[PDB]
Amino acid sequence: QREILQKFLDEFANEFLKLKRQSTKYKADKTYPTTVAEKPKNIKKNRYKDILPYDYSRVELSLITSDEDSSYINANFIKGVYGPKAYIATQGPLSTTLLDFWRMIWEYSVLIIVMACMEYEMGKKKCERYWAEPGEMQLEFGPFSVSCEAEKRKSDYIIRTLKVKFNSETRTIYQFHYKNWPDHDVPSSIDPILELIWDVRCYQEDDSVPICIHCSAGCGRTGVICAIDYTWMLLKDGIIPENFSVFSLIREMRTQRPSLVQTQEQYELVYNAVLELFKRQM
Ligand SMILES: O=C(CCCN1C[C@@H](c2coc3cc(O)c(C(=O)O)cc23)NN1)Nc1cccc2ccccc12
Repeated sequence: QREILQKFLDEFANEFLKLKRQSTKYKADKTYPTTVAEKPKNIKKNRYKDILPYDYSRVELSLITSDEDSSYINANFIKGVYGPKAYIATQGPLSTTLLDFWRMIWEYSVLIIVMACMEYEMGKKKCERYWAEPGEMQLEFGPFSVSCEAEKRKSDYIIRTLKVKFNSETRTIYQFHYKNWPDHDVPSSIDPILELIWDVRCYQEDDSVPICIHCSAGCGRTGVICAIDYTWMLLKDGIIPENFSVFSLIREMRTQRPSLVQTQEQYELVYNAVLELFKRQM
């Protein structure tokens, strides 16, 4: 009646293939419409054509800074342990969505940005810079002034303290840019990911505002950090559901954004990562 001996420690392609399914039946049934993302006037706001935000969950921008700003951005709200608007899963912005990117951050009061990519990965472009680098002059993205004061550089990730001056108003955002990525079957490379989630949660915990989290397409590594962050936030309150499961968690998280964890490797890391968390703590 109170697992304070969290016995969860106890093939993987099979649980996952079940997630592959579901999201197949979801479409054949026209369950989660992505119509707003298919509008002819947004075709250039999506980094991939087959990765569209669900309407029902899409983040809608109201903050208008021009006679052209629409209410659109590839972004979805992921609920936390207590409710919705806990997480904001998004794609790396494009040259044409930076301003959209910053409006969102601003309109929702986001204080923490976790980017799980590298400008370039494997000789390829994955993200358009939206952040400011120290030493540089300010970088204007429409009416938003992005600056950088300092940045802690750890072994696997960087902490960028950014100063965003919209009008004459100034907010301080914290960018956690995660370069290297620790794959699955390397039970030791996971540690740093927890390093991050703990570090992140050291800046923002019991705060109304969401944590903007994005990788490139906003669904691969982005889901992992959320799923993991979510199980550990549960673990942090022992509120872990009795029948809790890494599968169950990804399932519904996969209800907010299409393919929130797109590879088995990612599915397994999410798993060995929850395991370590429980093994630990105690
Ligand atoms: O094999 C795959 C996935 C292949 C690739 N993906 C990844 C992607 C891809 C390749 O390298 C990447 C590097 C990145 O940094 C990101 C990214 O950040 O957004 C995405 C990719 N393009 N396709 N998976 C499957 C997923 C779900 C269901 C299936 C059912 C049958 C067979 C395969 C399935």
